[PDB]
Amino acid sequence: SMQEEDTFRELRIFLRNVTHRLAIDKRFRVFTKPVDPDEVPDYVTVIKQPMDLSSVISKIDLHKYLTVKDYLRDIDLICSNALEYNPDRDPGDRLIRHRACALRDTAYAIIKEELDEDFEQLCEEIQESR
Ligand SMILES: CO[C@H]1CNC[C@@H](OCC2CCC(F)(F)CC2)[C@@H]1Nc1ncc(-c2cncc(C)c2)c2cc(C)c(=O)[nH]c12
Repeated sequence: SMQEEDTFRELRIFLRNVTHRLAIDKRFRVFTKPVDPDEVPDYVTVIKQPMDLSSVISKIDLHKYLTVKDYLRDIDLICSNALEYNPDRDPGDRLIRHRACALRDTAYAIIKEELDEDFEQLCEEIQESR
C-alpha cells in the first residue's frame, strides 16, 4: 500500500543517513569501498561474502533492506569479516579489528538513540506479511 511504501522510503532515508555518518568518519575509511584486490589478492578466497559501506548504500537503494535488523546484519558482516581476515596480534591487524568493532558499536549506538522501536516493529510486521 501507499502507507507501506512511505514506511520503507523512510527506512531507506534513515539507513542512508546512518551509513553516510559512518562513511565520513576517518576511522572507517578502510570499510568505505570494496577491497583493492592488488592490495589483498587472497581476500576473495578467504572472505565468503565481502561487504563494505558503498555496497550497503547500493543495497539500500535497491530496496534490499526492509528492516533495520537486516541492515545491521550487513554492518555485523563488515565487522566479522575484518575479525576473520585480520586475526593476528600485529599492530596493523589490531588497528583494523579495533576499527571494525568501533564501526559496529557506532552503528548500534546511533540506532539505539535514533531508531523508534515502533517504526522498526512496523517494518518487521510489513516484511513478515510478504
Ligand atoms: C592479512 O592482511 C593483513 C596483514 N596484516 C596487516 C593488515 O593491514 C592492516 C591495515 C589495513 C588498512 C587499515 F587502514 F585499516 C590500516 C591497517 C592486512 N589487512 C589488510 N590490508 C590491506 C587492506 C586494504 C585493502 N584495499 C585497499 C587498501 C588501501 C587496504 C585491507 C582491507 C580490509 C577490508 C581488511 O580487512 N584487511 C586489509
